[PDB]
Amino acid sequence: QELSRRLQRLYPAVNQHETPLPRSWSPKDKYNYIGLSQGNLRVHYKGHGKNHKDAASVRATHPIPAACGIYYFEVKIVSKGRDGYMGIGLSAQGVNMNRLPGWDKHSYGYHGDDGHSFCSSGTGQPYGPTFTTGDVIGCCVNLINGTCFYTKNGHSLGIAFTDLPANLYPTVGLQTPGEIVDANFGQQPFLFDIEDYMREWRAKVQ
Repeated sequence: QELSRRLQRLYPAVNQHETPLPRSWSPKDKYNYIGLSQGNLRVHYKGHGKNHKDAASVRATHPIPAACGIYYFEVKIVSKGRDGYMGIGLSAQGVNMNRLPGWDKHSYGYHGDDGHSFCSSGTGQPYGPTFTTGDVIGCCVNLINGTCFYTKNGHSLGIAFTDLPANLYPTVGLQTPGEIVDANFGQQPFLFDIEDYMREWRAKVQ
């Protein structure tokens, strides 16, 4: 399997038997307005999406193991759908899936339509560019420091969150009809050179 070899390469300190890595979205752990396809890697919004009370998220199958040191995943925007109310980020296991990532306690999100970050809060802060159909958004979590930065189309955007709690799950949320996103948990090469980033972080850490 190219997948297991890739993941062993990226995260050699991880005991995938004690703490398996997220490899796809959970077929269970999602709100009913979310549909899945393509081996649980594609996420479709299928609610009415009238307003933010129709937001809907999905969590990956497992939380990010601490021993990753630095973890990384990428999401491609297949379609913005109607409004592109799409959130990408991290959620703890108890987080309500009837919300976009970042709105609730222990939830962290970067949203496409405003480019704002949401740090366990219903109110966004200016963070990055907007994103839409065709864009690739990555999420890089530093488990050692408890920090997270995002990437857009291969380019890093700076730390969005600090003081992150342990055991967070990769999460995406959608809101409007037509919204579709694809996830890469390591199945294929990332746009962002994450291995080189890990070398640079070790090189520059103070």
